[PDB]
Amino acid sequence: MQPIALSEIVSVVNTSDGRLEVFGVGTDKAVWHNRQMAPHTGSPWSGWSSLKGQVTSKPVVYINTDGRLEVFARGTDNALWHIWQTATNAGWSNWQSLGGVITSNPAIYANTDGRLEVFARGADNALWHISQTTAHSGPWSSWASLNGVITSNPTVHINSDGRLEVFARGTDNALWHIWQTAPDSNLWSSWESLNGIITSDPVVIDTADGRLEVFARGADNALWHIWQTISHSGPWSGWQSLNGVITSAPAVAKNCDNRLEAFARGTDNALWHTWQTVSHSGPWSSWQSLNGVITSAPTAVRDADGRLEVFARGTDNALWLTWQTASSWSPWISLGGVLIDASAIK
Amino acid sequence: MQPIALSEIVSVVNTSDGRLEVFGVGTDKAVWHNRQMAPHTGSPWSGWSSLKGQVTSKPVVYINTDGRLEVFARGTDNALWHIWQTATNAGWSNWQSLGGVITSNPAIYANTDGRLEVFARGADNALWHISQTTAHSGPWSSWASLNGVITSNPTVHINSDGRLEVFARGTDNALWHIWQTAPDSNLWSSWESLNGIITSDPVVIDTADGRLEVFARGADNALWHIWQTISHSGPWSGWQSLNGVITSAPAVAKNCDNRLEAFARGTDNALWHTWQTVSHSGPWSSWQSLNGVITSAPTAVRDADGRLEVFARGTDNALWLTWQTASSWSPWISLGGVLIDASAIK
Ligand SMILES: OC[C@H]1O[C@@H](O)[C@H](O)[C@@H](O)[C@H]1O
Ligand SMILES: OC[C@H]1O[C@@H](O)[C@H](O)[C@@H](O)[C@H]1O
Ligand SMILES: OC[C@H]1O[C@@H](O)[C@H](O)[C@@H](O)[C@H]1O
Ligand SMILES: OC[C@H]1O[C@@H](O)[C@H](O)[C@@H](O)[C@H]1O
Ligand SMILES: OC[C@H]1O[C@@H](O)[C@H](O)[C@@H](O)[C@H]1O
Ligand SMILES: OC[C@H]1O[C@@H](O)[C@H](O)[C@@H](O)[C@H]1O
Ligand SMILES: [Cl-]
Ligand SMILES: [Cl-]
Ligand SMILES: [Cl-]
Ligand SMILES: [Cl-]
Ligand SMILES: [Cl-]
Ligand SMILES: [Cl-]
Ligand SMILES: [Cl-]
Ligand SMILES: [Cl-]
Ligand SMILES: [Mg+2]
Ligand SMILES: [Mg+2]
Repeated sequence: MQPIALSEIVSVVNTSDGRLEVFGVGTDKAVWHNRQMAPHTGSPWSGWSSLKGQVTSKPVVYINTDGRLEVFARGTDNALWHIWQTATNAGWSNWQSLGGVITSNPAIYANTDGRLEVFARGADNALWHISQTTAHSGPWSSWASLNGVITSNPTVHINSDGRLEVFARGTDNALWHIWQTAPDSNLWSSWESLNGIITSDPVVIDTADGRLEVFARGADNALWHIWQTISHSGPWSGWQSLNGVITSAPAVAKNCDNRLEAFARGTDNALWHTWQTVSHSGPWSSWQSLNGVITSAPTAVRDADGRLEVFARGTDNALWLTWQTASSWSPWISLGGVLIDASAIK
Repeated sequence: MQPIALSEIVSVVNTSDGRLEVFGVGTDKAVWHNRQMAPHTGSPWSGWSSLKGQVTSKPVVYINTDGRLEVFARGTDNALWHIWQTATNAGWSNWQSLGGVITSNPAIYANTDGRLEVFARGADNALWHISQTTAHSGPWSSWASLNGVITSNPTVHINSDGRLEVFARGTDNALWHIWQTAPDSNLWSSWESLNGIITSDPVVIDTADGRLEVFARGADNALWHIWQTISHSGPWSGWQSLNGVITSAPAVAKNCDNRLEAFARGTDNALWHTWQTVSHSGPWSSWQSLNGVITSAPTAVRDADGRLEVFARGTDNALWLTWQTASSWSPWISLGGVLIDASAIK
């Protein structure tokens, strides 16, 4: 490679053959990726290679329901572009334009019928969407708006009953959401407020008991969360603080026992974390340090051995990596590269 | 409730809200079920209640891609019948016939497009299939044959690239298989032999690195296995023994770190098990005893806390249950009921 709260520097996925693979942007605006040779914690890595392209957003990988990876990014023309594996353990297509004019990172999820649907902000700050017309396949539909006025990147997650739901910060800095009223459809609710005051993009997970749960940095730079009180349904809970003082977006992942764990940069620029204790319904630990000096939010993912691995940019712009060991966490190691923050909303 | 190697006595699922739920048959041939109140190991259970019906196969539950449970069973007329939740956290439809004449338990899997496809043996011992025409929905297609001559219940599993693949014992007692050549299609291979000599139904998993792997009791009543050597592809490995002397079908589940674990009844009628050590690519432990006196194969499943829970019938015909603890395994507890072995092939 050539020499809102702060964003994640990469998009990551645990692939259909149990390998972690990360996607980032270099100084000349190409998308690069790096992947484990082997499905295990501490595997050697491929090194960075270029998928080319010229991007003005975070590149966002999603796995099709046939296992083919696909990467979505905004182009220098502000259209949505994508590139995909032509077969599950094979090479990549060329970049192709899906048109439109977008003003955020793209957010992607599979409908229950295997059709990817992509969400992105438009020039008037409304939310727009486009989708595959058949399972993991073009042609794509035409773009349409779900309205709203949003001031963060959008985040999408499917409910435990198959209904897509999108979250985003509003002009007032509250968290807003909107949802399919039926799976696989274009029947959507009105936008509704979940109040609060957020200063990062929202991070969304579906818990082990089927409740959507949203994490976000608050006005006070603590980590807050809120959730559906019953499976795939409102009413929502109150906003609740998980404390901390954080200087980047939060990342959240599930341990293999479904204990949630949140990661974020601290006031000392180290990686900090907090996790549920004992089980997925337990209380949260105090924030604790994983050291390092990082220049992006962290990106967390669970690997094929069931361990959380966390990636973050260093002061040198290389991507570094630390992972859970039986005892503790490993010392940071460098994967090299020279990565830039290409987020469409900063 | 009213007062090949041996089969499993129940079908089990970890539901979309993290609850285990089991389905069995009573003396009067109705399908009954029992489920955890709460998404945790050692949760209280509902007790047994009847979904009615009159069945002559194991009832087999599958979770639609919108989270609705659906149960498939052969009727006393030898047709395939089914019943489904009308909404993800709600009640059940009535039993409805999908017609045909079948001579095995049904085997079910979701295509990459969300369409359930059901496989079952016919009156000439060929394999037949029928499917939903749209994602998690009727109407259903008409029945069609994939030929072959089979002498065990069939087992289906999707490859890590979205291709369905069906396994079954042949007239010669070898393991045979057949596969989609493309996802979501009716384009299937010829039947092909994987040789060996098997004396149970095949049990199939997809490993953490995307390889199908099949377990079966051998001629010598040891547990054998065989696998794809690369992700979603032949060539297959040699048959390899995991030893043991087993008096029921094997059940296999993944620990939350992806270590495979096999369970089966022993010569002393206790539950025995063997597991991969250290990680998902590790070697297998020696067989060890979990006690009990059981009158069916075990049924294994991983719960919402990431623990394996194992169910088996007792000498009294109640369903008993034991689960992993931090240290060890819990003492057997009774869930009651009076369950019969209704398997269409014994
Ligand atoms: O040509 C449009 C492309 O759309 C992608 O989303 C799909 O994964 C590709 O297979 C191709 O159809
Ligand atoms: O808060 C009310 C709404 O909550 C949403 O999260 C849910 O998807 C809707 O179906 C409705 O329940
Ligand atoms: O460093 C201490 C902590 O590390 C976390 O990742 C893990 O979830 C906790 O169980 C505890 O081990
Ligand atoms: O009426 C046919 C039924 O087929 C089931 O497989 C489906 O889950 C039901 O919703 C219903 O369509
Ligand atoms: O053994 C040869 C075959 O093995 C199957 O398991 C696989 O699904 C096929 O695509 C082909 O590779
Ligand atoms: O009883 C001893 C064994 O129990 C198994 O279920 C588990 O996979 C092993 O890790 C070991 O604990
Ligand atoms: Cl570059
Ligand atoms: Cl707009
Ligand atoms: Cl999630
Ligand atoms: Cl930068
Ligand atoms: Cl009964
Ligand atoms: Cl037939
Ligand atoms: Cl599996
Ligand atoms: Cl019986
Ligand atoms: Mg994977
Ligand atoms: Mg579940």
